[PDB]
Amino acid sequence: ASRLYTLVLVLQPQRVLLGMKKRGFGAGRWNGFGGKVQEGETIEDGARRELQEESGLTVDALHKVGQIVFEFVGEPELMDVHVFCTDSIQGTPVESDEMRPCWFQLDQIPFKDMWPDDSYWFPLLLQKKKFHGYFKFQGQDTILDYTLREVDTV
Ligand SMILES: CNc1cc(N2CCOCC2)nc(N)n1
Repeated sequence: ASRLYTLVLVLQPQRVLLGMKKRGFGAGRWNGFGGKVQEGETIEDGARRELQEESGLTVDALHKVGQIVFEFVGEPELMDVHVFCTDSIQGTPVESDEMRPCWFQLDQIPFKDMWPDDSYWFPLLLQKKKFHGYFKFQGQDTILDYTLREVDTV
């Protein structure tokens, strides 16, 4: 049993866009933009929708860069997160009720205030490598097990 999620990182040559989640799941942490995939939309449609809802941004093209599966102890559904990246965006990021966006220089990524798994796979993202990851969480702070490998096809 799994549920589809999206995560979108706007990565430009010297900077990456992150949003500070202000309520709900993962509140109080920086992350890319995204969320649940709905019935009746493709995964990529969902990524675009969440990007627009959370930042006002639209994009020309989204590129598949990763897939990460999360298990939370005691929770029946696995989280199947499809991770996308893009360089060219359309518009200027604006704050939503969900997210407060900011640009970060690539050597100033706030890992201590991000999901812990990001510390493991974000470098691969910045190095433009495609990846498959798995992280087992107890609660929201503790990684119990994980696997991470580069792949050819996401
Ligand atoms: C559990 N560690 C997570 C979860 C997550 N999510 C973003 C998309 O919605 C599903 C949860 N994003 C990151 N970077 N790490």
